[PDB]
Amino acid sequence: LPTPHEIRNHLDDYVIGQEQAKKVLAVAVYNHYKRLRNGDTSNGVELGKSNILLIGPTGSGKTLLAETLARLLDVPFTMADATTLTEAYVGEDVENIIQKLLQKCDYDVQKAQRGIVYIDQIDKISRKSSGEGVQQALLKLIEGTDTSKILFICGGAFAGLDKVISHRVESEGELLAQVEPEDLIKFGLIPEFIGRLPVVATLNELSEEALIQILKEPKNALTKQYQALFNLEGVDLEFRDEALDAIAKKAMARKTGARGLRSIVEAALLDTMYDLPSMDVEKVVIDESVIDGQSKPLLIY
Amino acid sequence: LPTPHEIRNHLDDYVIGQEQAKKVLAVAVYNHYKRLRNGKSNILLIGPTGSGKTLLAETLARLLDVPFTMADATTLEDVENIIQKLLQKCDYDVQKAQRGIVYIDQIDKISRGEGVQQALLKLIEGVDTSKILFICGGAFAGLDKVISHRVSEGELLAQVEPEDLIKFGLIPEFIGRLPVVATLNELSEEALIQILKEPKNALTKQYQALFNLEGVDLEFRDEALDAIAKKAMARKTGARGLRSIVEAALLDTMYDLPSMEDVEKVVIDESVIDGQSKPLLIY
Amino acid sequence: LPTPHEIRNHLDDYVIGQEQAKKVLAVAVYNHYKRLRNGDTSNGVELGKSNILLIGPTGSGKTLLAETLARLLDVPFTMADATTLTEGYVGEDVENIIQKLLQKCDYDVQKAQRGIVYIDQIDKISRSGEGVQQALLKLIEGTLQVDTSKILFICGGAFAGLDKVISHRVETGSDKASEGELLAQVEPEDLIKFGLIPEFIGRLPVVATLNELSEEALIQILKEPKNALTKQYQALFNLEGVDLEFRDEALDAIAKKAMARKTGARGLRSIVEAALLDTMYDLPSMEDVEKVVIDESVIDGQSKPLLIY
Amino acid sequence: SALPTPHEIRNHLDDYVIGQEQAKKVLAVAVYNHYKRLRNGDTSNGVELGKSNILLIGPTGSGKTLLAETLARLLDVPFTMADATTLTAGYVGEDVENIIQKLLQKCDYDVQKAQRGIVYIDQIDKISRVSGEGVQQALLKLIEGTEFLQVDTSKILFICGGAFAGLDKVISHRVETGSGDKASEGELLAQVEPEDLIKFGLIPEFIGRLPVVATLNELSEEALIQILKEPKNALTKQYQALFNLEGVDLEFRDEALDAIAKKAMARKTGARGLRSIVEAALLDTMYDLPSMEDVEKVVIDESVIDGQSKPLLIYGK
Amino acid sequence: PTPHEIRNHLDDYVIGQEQAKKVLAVAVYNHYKRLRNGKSNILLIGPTGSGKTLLAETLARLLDVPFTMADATTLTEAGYVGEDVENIIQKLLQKCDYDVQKAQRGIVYIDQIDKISGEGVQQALLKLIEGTDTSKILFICGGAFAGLDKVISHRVKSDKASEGELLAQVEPEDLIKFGLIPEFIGRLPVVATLNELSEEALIQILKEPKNALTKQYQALFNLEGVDLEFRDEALDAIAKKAMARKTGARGLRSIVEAALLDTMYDLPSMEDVEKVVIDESVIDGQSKPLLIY
Amino acid sequence: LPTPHEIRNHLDDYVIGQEQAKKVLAVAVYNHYKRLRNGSNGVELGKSNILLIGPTGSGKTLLAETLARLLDVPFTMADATTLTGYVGEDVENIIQKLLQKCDYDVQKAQRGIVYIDQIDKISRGEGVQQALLKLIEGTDTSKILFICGGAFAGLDKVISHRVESEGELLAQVEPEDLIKFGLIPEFIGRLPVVATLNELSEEALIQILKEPKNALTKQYQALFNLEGVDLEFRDEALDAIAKKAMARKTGARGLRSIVEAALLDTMYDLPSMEDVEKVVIDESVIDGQSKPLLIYGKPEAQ
Repeated sequence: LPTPHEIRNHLDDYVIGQEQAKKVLAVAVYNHYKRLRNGDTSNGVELGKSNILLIGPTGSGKTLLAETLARLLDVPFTMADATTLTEAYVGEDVENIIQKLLQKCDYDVQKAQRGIVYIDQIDKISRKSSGEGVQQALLKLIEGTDTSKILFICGGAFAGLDKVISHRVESEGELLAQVEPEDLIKFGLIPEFIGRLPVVATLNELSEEALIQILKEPKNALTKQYQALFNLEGVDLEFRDEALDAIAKKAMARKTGARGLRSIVEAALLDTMYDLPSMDVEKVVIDESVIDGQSKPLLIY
Repeated sequence: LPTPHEIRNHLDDYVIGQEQAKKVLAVAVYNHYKRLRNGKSNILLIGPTGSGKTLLAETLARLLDVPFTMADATTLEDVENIIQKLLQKCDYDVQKAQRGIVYIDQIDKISRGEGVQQALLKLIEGVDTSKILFICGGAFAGLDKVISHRVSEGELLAQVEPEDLIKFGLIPEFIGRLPVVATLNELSEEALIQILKEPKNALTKQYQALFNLEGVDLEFRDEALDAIAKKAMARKTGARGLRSIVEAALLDTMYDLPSMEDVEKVVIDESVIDGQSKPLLIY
Repeated sequence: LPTPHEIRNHLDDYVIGQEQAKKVLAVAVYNHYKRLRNGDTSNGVELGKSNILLIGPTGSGKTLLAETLARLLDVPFTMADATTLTEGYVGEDVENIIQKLLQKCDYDVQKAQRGIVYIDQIDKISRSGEGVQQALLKLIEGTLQVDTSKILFICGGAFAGLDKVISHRVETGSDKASEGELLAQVEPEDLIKFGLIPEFIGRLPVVATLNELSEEALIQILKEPKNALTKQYQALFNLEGVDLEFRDEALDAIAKKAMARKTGARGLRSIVEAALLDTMYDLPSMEDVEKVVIDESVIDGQSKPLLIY
Repeated sequence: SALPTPHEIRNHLDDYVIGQEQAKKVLAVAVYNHYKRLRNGDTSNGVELGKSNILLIGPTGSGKTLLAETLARLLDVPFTMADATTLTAGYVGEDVENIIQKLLQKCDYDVQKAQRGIVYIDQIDKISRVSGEGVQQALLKLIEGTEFLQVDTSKILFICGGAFAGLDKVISHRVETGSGDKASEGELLAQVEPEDLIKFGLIPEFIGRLPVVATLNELSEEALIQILKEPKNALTKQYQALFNLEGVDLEFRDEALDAIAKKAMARKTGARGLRSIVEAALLDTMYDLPSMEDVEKVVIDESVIDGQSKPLLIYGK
Repeated sequence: PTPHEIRNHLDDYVIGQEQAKKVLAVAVYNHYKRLRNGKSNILLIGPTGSGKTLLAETLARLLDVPFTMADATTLTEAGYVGEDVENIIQKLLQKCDYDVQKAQRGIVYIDQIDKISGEGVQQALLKLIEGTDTSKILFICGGAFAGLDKVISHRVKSDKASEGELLAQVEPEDLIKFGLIPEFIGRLPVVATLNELSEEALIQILKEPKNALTKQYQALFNLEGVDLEFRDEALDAIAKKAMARKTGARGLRSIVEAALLDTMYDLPSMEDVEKVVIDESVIDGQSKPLLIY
Repeated sequence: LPTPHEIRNHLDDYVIGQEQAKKVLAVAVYNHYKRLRNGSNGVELGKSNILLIGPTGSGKTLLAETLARLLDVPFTMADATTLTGYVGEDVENIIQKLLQKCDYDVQKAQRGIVYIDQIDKISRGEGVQQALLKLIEGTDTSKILFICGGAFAGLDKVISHRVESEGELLAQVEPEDLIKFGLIPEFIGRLPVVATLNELSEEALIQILKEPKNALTKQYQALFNLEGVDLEFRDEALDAIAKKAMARKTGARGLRSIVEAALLDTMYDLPSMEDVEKVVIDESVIDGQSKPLLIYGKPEAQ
């Protein structure tokens, strides 16, 4: 098994920032499978399963984190939506997420027990005051009937949670750290459900400096990918710092997070990529070319 | 023998606050044994987890030198096992056994357990399980809301009525056997402390087993457990906020533990409440 | 066997009011056991078993009535809650009722067949709850090896909603006399619209309605029954060598307050105990001759009981 | 032994049920053919015999339920009732098996007897068309066939009774659309075709399994009267036997019986509301009867419909 | 044969449906005309017993071309549907004498395609319409489409629109909303509609199918040791009455059961050799079936 | 390889309008195969599957088939509706149907293009998105290009609810807009390239009837040609067909049904008469009133 140190390190390669949330997941995950290999019992005491609750803005990395730690653990992974299952056959449907897990699991019961399950938009199922019924149906899953062995991760934006925390205690990232199970209670989640989610991870909103960092530093960074594309044409693609900043700015205005990044970049390079193979030594993308879209990239011969 | 005045006085030494609940327990208990000495009233404890429910029960049993036994509704013929468990601590003396006290925890959990209510009810009535006093504790997390709807949370509990319990999930015949109802508003620091270490699945025990897989011995100093309870009462989350407090104090330690060779680890309070110092590491 | 007349007379001693319902029960009961003694068959035709359905507000005497008529017939009695039957199929729960009957019956099959079974809160299972009606329905008919046929079944229920559906039907293509007068017009189909299945209602031919207890009734309940609250507390204060007296105005005040809460005779004890709590607490530490509870002490709770030395 | 001819089966139905001659003729044939098929086997000869489950259509309290119970009795065959509204969640298919185990219980756990058994589903019109429709399809798997007995629900006979309040109108509209004679429910229920059930809410594949359709005529005043005295377990006979244990002779003037019927028609409960009407009229009498010395008691219509007068008491001994 | 000639020959086998016969004539002619010179597939939409199957079988005879029938329901709900596909081809090859040439000229009729909209079958069945060579053969898909008439109405003139006319306004989009996949409909460019039932089809339904009503009742009467016979005129009278009610093949059983009800009732109480059902017994219901001792 | 310039030029010949969508496809396609040929340098290039968003009969399917032809690459179609239990066998079936037209060659198969129609239909079905998602990545289905077309009738409204003509609005489309529509995040992330199609103009419909290689007019003219007859469509007639096609809003789809109806009678009794040529006017099409004009070849008669 990989030490929490190792797991976090490999998470740093797929996700930028969120160091705290990653440290948490690393430990929660490590202890989880460490329990399975040794058995829930022993020694004279029954260890407790520790399902995870991911709390962060949309486009923060919640889903990616889940998919990633499943990959670096060569463990079968499956996604599900709390809203898609919110209304339906009812709870009978919830068992189907197991057959979807079994499918990617090759029908092997042992690997399936190792599997990880990510439930998205769990904050949506809580009543604003049918959705609550789902929490209880999905609650039966969390315990087991065996769904016990498998790890459950539940992500959500929790837009309102931010306010109730400020209210109870009377700085966005700071407030999230102060979150308590009772705060989720006032949000709409039932006590018996939250008790099944002991491990609570908070994800900070991406900074303008973060987006910039995401554009160039990751191994699969957008800039690196396009530079490699322009590289096949024998052309050298260069992004000015001011340009990267301009992209981030525009990405925050749309509040899509790191998601709207690629769409912004591809649009700024669309024209260039089109008539490139029919003509250069290198091409330079300035902020005037990105945010304004008025000027075409600089062409060097 | 002990007057209600005297009984409450002795209760004040074991639990703090809850003057009303204690006044009620004193009278209920006094009347119960007073009717036995001269030859059908029980108690229902409603309060948050860690409010002293269990302690109060255990206490009034001690100050009455009467055999005491606990039982959990979650584990409810195990019914007859509660009497033989009472008989064991009773030395198998039928007389002392009938004077015995029985505390049932988490009865609010069995209110949809409904088949348990009837089975547990036959006991309350009537070894003749008629003379023994029954005290049933429960959190009743939902009861606070139904009382409000019947038309803050502390004053509301005072207005609780058997009908409210009916809407909660308790059957009429069961509630009729629990005429006396006492409510609690505050948690007991000592209770929380007790919860952290004494239960079979106590937090401390769980983490000790976790650290055990690493071949490391985890030790909680008493001062530490008390610092955890204190903080838990400041947030008024009850026994719920306990785990979140403990995990946070052990988070760092759990992270870089599998990468070092330690004999044992000691969590002092300065590590918990202050969070300023890391646990002590012994090689 | 005691004539229906005699049965009703002995019910008058344990229950206050409800003269109509008691007349019904008396007849139903009398006919039931009269059938068992002569056999369901004969002569050339099969008599029909007549289980009862009690419909009345909470704390009106439904349970007491059942318990009582069991006593004055020296017949084994057992209680059960329809709610407990819902918590799956509970075929074992359903049959559990019989072994609990057998226990109080001394394991005697004959006495068990004579037994009476009261199911409380049946209105609660009206349309997992339905499944219970059907499972409980198998009981009513019959199958320890004991046959549940011979045994009488009484099913009580508040039926809060029933009052409205009867009005919706009996209305005229308002106002209705009263809740009690409306209950009298109750019909098997009205129970149908409430949530009870036809096959179940057909097994409950005898329908008895209970009117809300009067303030004068509540007062009567506080002092006249053998186990009256006032008598119980007077005996309690008696152990301390003190004489407890309730002024008539006080008993009235208790009733008044009990009707405001609409708990019926149920909320009586909680009211009385609250008024005497303080007094019971510091009583064993003082020397009094007697104590007097006035209406100012009960309804207002502002003044403490009068202490005589 | 030998099976009872349709003739014989109808004759014995006459003893327990008043009127409904046509319906009874139908059920008789449907039932006779059913068990004749089981004895001979579904296979052969050179052709596959078709199972013929029955669909009872009649107003509430018209004898649908009784008719089912009866033909079961006179065929010494295990019988079980079920309610369609109970099945209509997802554990309906499980409760389906519960109908079989409830049959098995009364069957003495014998697989052969169970296969002969009869199953009556009440209020099928209630589940008409999404959650209700699903049940039709879940109950439809039953009709065909598949602590477990592993028996095939095929062999057993299925009867499905329902009021079909709206069905009366849709049939009229089908006939009204073309050729827009007296409306008469009777000359309409007889005209009903499977497609009419379709427009009502029943799925095609379901109706196809209910090939035999027996309709029940609304009870006349005369029928009710006839029901109160002529059947073997008639109300009057039952009460007369009750009053007989007291050594008293109970008599119902014909005038009383009609007054009961009238009142029963006003409530439109059918034969159901009959017992309730009668017991209310004899309640007082039954109460103070055991405490007095009478020769006989006479119930007049003034005692029933008006309830103002108590029964006439004759003294003798 | 010219489309003129083809229609003329179709008139001799089926009555009415002049329009659908005109379309079929053109679709068929164009299909084989393109083959001779080296996807004009047909979709039949009509109530059950309108002649859909008869039409397909007929134009196959008048073109001396191998014909084969298939049921979409047999294929559905299985993974061996793709294999049963080749089974349709080998079934076509058998009646074709295993001559590849004649096989490619063959016609294939798929019945109850509206039933599968089953959607995994549309795809499986689609790969056939295209080609592997199942390209040259003509495909005709029949269906009742009971729900289709309603979606066309909703798709949206005074005095409303007759059902026989509403179907003439059918469009591929309407089929889409019905349940058929776009790629499947695109392979069935030719759509023919029928407004009238076929007396001859219904008659055919009463006696020829393996589970035919007449066969069923004959077996029932067989258990009594009685021989039940249906005179041709009787079967005809049943069909007629069935068309007046426009219930289709559905209203057949109800008609037959009524004509045999009395007889079935008092049959087990008498000793007969056989029983004959005439049209006077069916349509008029005035005379009881006829009893040979 | 063909430059995006060249690819777009050849698309112009088969598809009318959609200049923007075709510019996008050209780039996406070009970069895709350019990646396969080269596999570097020190960074991993990202596969760029395409998501076609446009009304029915706008050219989505045609575009896909076309760029497959002008790249001599195996092509296969599939419908997201047929994919809706798990249908793991259906999902992989798309591969064997691709292998069939691919001649069982693994290399050509990796080059293949796959078009999934009606993806908007399976929007939150979700299970299919995830099963189809495993495809997009690879298990190798990685090398092959995926194009997913959909009408997204509701998408137009949600975009307006956020951004607050139809074609101008589609240009403002964002991955989050698809999210609110019903598509799962992990699926949209696999569809980086988004192309929007404009509604076709009447001039376009007219252009589609006569100019494409498989144009309807050409197909029927070849049909009438086997009878030795010359079929001619008057400009006014082609215009009348387009008009009627726009009234039904079926797009280029309802074109054939319109044309076939106008030539039905004629095709029926044609093989039974001796004509030189046939002229279809706008009166015969939009009105359905007058039969086509029949011109008789010189006898022949004697």
